Amino acid sequence: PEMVRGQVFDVGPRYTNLSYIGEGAYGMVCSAYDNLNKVRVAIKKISPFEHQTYCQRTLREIKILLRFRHENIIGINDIIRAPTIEQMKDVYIVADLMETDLYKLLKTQHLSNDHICYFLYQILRGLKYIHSANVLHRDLKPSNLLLNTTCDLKILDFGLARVADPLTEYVATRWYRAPEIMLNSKGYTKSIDIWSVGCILAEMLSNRPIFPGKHYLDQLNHILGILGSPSQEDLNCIINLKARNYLLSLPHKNKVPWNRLFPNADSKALDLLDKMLTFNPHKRIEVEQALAHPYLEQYYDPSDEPIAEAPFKDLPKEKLKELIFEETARFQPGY
Ligand SMILES: Cc1ccc(NC(=O)c2cccc(C(F)(F)F)c2)cc1-c1ccc2nc(NC3CC3)ncc2c1
Repeated sequence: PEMVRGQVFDVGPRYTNLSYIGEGAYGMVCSAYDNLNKVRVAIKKISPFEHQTYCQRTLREIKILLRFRHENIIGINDIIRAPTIEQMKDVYIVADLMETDLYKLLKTQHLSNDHICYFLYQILRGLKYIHSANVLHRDLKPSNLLLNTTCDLKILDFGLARVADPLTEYVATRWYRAPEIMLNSKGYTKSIDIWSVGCILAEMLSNRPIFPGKHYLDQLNHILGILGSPSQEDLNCIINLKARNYLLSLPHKNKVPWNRLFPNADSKALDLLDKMLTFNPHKRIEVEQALAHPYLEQYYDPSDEPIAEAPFKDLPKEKLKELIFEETARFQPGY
């Protein structure tokens, strides 16, 4: 009965008063009220079952969210789906509503060094847990960082974005992607997530994304314009030879030091930024090393930076539906 921008949300009576937040390739997110627990929530409706890849992404989302519990990662409240597998065509994942996000905050505010520092700390604390579980986030960016009024930050994965027709918040954007993704089909690592954080830190230090551009080649040109042309050593770390020939073909660009781009930035912040935005993924700083960096010394406390107790280590969509039915069973009434 409640319908929001053409999507029915079969979610009452417990949850009511829906309001649109955004949509993606196969689902939609609204705010809503929880009457059982008397709290504002967010609810992600997804309809993945006709397509194999959406089913894979959905199973992965569910398994991760069941296992994960961390103060800097969005947490699951409930999963609503039909009592019968044949009847189940939509799944709704419920989590607590956060007031705002970094993407919105960056539009209205130049952030102080103190705020940058605390936000970066929480990003890294949350990411330490994700990475300790041997999970890759793969799409860190400001729209995927929730905030509230007291500067608490929570990592999100909003999910696969809507077709972009060749400016708004939930589009797929490439600005935070590591160069090895641009340059290679997947041999991807934790390191890509650290590059993304580097890009987010650079953006906090300024008023704009550091590596924009319409195509990969425009971005790579911006990247090379700041980092300088790759050393021979860096060229050798590029595994796809077609891509390595191409960088090899470009004019030499000199390195622009970070303190020339951000003349007013904290020098410790810039030292950490440099270590995150390193072209060679093997030399890129790892999440635990980043937490221990002098920039974060006000907050660093490994005894209070949890690791996951339960690390992770082909299928037809119909089979993936079964698996999804099983994983959601715990939230059914009769359990
Ligand atoms: C409702 C909901 C359900 C599921 C998810 N899923 C995840 O965040 C997710 C999925 C896969 C992996 C991971 C992660 F990060 F690796 F742990 C997270 C997010 C949400 C979600 C989406 C948007 C939200 N927006 C807000 N606030 C609006 C920005 C103002 N608050 C809570 C939200 C919560």
